Amino acid sequence: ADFEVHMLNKGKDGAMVFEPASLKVAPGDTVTFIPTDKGHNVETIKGMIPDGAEAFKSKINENYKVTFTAPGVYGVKCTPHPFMVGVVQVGDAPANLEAVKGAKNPKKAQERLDAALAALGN
Ligand SMILES: [Cl-]
Ligand SMILES: [Cu+2]
Repeated sequence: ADFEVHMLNKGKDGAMVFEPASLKVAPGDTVTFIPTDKGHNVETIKGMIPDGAEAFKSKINENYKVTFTAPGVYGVKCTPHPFMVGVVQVGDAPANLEAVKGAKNPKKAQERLDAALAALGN
């Protein structure tokens, strides 16, 4: 299955959001990150992807597709926008949950990450 996440200047959260900010997928599913507004990209957060996964970064304004196979959670962010974060989960029972939760990010970023994990049933 293929999923799309859009990058928007405004959400129910406030400024700068991935929509949806959380997605649970099966191994081998894909997500394409699609800027709706200009000035956004996507990249994995340092330390916040599973063993077996590779890091990634898109260019500003680029449509960017990623295939997720390694099981676990994947914290993603948008470079120019500090609060703009999201979580992709592959499978149930992710093993690197504490890598996202135990992080010490700006409050707003951390609450968005924590909310994403909780919405994923963790
Ligand atoms: Cl593009
Ligand atoms: Cu952004």
